[PDB]
Amino acid sequence: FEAIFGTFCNRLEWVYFLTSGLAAAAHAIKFHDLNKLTTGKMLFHVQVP
Amino acid sequence: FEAIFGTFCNRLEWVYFLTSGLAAAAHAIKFHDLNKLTTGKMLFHVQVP
Repeated sequence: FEAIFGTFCNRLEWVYFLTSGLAAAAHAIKFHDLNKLTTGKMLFHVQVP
Repeated sequence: FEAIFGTFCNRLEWVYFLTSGLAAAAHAIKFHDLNKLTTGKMLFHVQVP
């Protein structure tokens, strides 16, 4: 037998979130149990000057 | 390689002029070149019982 060859291509432009400057806007947090949560909240207390 | 396929090409079957059973009728004589043998005649000596 004799094969009919093709050709793979593999190189890609790898990109990372922390390497990007878009991460400067974000405060990344890896919370493994995230699917369990429904809705977070953050109360803010402010007396008037 | 997407696929494979076979190929083949046989050698021709051997035959020899002497191996043949027709060669028993023959009395072949190897010779360098039919050049000096100009005469077409050939003598023979027949004994008689």
